[PDB]
Amino acid sequence: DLADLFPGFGSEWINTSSGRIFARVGGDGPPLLLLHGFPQTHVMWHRVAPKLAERFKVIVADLPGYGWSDMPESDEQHTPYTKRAMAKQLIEAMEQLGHVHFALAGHDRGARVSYRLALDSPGRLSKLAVLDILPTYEYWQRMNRAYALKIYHWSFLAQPAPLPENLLGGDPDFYVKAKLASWTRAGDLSAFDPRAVEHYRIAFADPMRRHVMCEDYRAGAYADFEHDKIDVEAGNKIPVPMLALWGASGIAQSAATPLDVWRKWASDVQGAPIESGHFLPEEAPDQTAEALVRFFS
Amino acid sequence: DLADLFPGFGSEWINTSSGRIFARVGGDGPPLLLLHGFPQTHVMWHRVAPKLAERFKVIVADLPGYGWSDMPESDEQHTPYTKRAMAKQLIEAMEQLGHVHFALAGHDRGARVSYRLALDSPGRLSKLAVLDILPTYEYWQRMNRAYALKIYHWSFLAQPAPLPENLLGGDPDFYVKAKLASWTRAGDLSAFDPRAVEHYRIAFADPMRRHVMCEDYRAGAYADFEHDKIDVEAGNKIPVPMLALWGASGIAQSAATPLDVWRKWASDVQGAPIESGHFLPEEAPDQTAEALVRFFS
Repeated sequence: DLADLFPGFGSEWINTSSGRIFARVGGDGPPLLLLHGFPQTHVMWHRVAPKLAERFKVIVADLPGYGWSDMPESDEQHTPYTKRAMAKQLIEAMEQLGHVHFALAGHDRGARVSYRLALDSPGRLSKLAVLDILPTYEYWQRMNRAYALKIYHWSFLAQPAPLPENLLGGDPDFYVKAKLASWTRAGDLSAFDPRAVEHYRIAFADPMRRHVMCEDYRAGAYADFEHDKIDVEAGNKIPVPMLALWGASGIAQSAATPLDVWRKWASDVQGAPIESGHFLPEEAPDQTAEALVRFFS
Repeated sequence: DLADLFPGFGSEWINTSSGRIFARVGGDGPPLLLLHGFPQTHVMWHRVAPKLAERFKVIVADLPGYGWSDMPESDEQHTPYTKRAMAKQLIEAMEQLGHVHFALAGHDRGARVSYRLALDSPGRLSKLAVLDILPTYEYWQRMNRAYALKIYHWSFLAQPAPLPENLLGGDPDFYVKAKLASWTRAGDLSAFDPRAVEHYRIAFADPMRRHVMCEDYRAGAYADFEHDKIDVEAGNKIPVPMLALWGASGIAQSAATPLDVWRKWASDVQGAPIESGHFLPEEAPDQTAEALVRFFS
């Protein structure tokens, strides 16, 4: 079966109006919500969450539609898998636990939920950390030949259904393992705990979960972009103190200098590179956990 | 099984130093070479070639690596599937037939071979017609969010092997049929002869054929782009009289105004939209054949 990678952490099924959020919960102290991205689940935090649980109440959540969270039915505008909708759902989930003001760190898609949360509902966040992303608007505005080859999956997974679903279903194991490996510094799976890979692979083997991931990327090409575009053309900046962390060999540093971009989006931003590919908490767990503890405390 | 869609045409296997080129040959008069694109074969010309064969010797050729033409071995730079190499191979094939000066019409990938032929060896062409393309450099230069989504397959099929090969293997029948239908005005397969669709489906069923198509798009992302860049920078223009046809709902018209672009690339170019999606000779065979006859006469 699937391994428990958070020894001592509790498990919670949090009801919301859009379905249940699964989370592991551990620690004590100020609340800290950790959000994963694609093609992973909450267990990507398993190397950094124990160190964070020494100082914080750490809630490690599967995104709406991911992992063991429920999958709301999507619609023609991919509404439940827009980051605006996901942020609202997670705000609800945290309200169910009594957390109306919390710290938040996200990676990949979860970092896109995080900064959208901070634009829409800044009063909910004490501090924000985003790992190896630039805003969705910035990726699309920088989509030239070199970047279109590098993050082809942004345009491939956003193709109308069922085109990417039908291609992904012939050999799902190949695709999830290809994405994990190709975005690491070494280019293989050595940075990952093999028990964590099994979580990712099992989640990706469900065709409904794969459809959700495509809906996430469809939202990323359309409504998420439009939502971002409104803010940046209006000069709306994130007022929450924030940390932008990126991998020297990761995705965000390709096609832009991350700190200069985030300073356009956030009034109070600090940044640091980490020698790592895209998967900061697994490739560089110690370095990531130390940056996060220092920033949040 | 596979129908003969060219009543009265002979079937020739033309030997070159890179492998055999398969061609249907009919008519008499000045030689006219017709080149197909992706994901099709020579049979895409089956509704227009008989009307052209009333006034020309019409040679309907499978591109190197496509259809029934031989598949040369590729290499690290995808050399045999660069449009420069494909043009040299087709010049060799025409020489085997005694044709050193000929008319040329190409569609999709075949139109890219054609305009590269016109730039490299303009002395070989009397007149050139390209159907529903802009130069490869122009597509990559106009790469933005909108175009990345519309021609996602330019970045997807160019990913390093075996990523697109594996995914296309997930459902090849769906993918070739999805590509045919989605680029038509109607949005389904009703514009195609079902017997022609069988030709495209059978060719796409061969994994080695699908690999060649990926090598073509890899060339399109790298060497083909660099070859085009040299010409723009040196200001090299096509000196051959050219006709540019495009679909009102086709690919070229979304990127930019196609005649305006081609005038930057050609000193003598006429142009016209056809009421059509991407597949002009099948969606609009009368308008396409009429425009080609008038131009080539």
